[PDB]
Amino acid sequence: KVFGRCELAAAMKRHGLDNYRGYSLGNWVCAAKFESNFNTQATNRNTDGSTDYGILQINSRWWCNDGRTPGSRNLCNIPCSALLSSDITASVNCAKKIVSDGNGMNAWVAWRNRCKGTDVQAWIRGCRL
Ligand SMILES: [Cl-]
Ligand SMILES: [Cl-]
Ligand SMILES: [Cl-]
Ligand SMILES: [Cl-]
Ligand SMILES: [Cl-]
Ligand SMILES: [Cl-]
Ligand SMILES: [Cl-]
Ligand code: NA
Repeated sequence: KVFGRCELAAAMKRHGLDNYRGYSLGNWVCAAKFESNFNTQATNRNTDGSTDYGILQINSRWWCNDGRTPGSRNLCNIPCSALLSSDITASVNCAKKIVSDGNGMNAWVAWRNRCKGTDVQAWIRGCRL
């Protein structure tokens, strides 16, 4: 599924991400924009052989099982395929674990490089929320 901007803002808010760990909804929308372009089926293979999955490009090294990332963990206790669903519940629940891990949203390199410190409220401007 390719979400619209305001459509994803609303889904993220419905699933409790707005101000989760102190990060406003615009931070989450921005991260999703640059990680996936709002596409649930986004995948990206890393040089280390791990894969990133879904709207927030969650990595198989720690967070999900894909059976092809040697030495990895599955801390969200999900198949990485669950992160590609039209239903963002698994992505959101797993994102709450990641952002709790100690480094906040710096876990998402694209958030650090493209969202952090910017006017992220622009990402939810105009949306009925
Ligand atoms: Cl957009
Ligand atoms: Cl915001
Ligand atoms: Cl594996
Ligand atoms: Cl594990
Ligand atoms: Cl699995
Ligand atoms: Cl959803
Ligand atoms: Cl933080
Ligand atoms: Na894994």
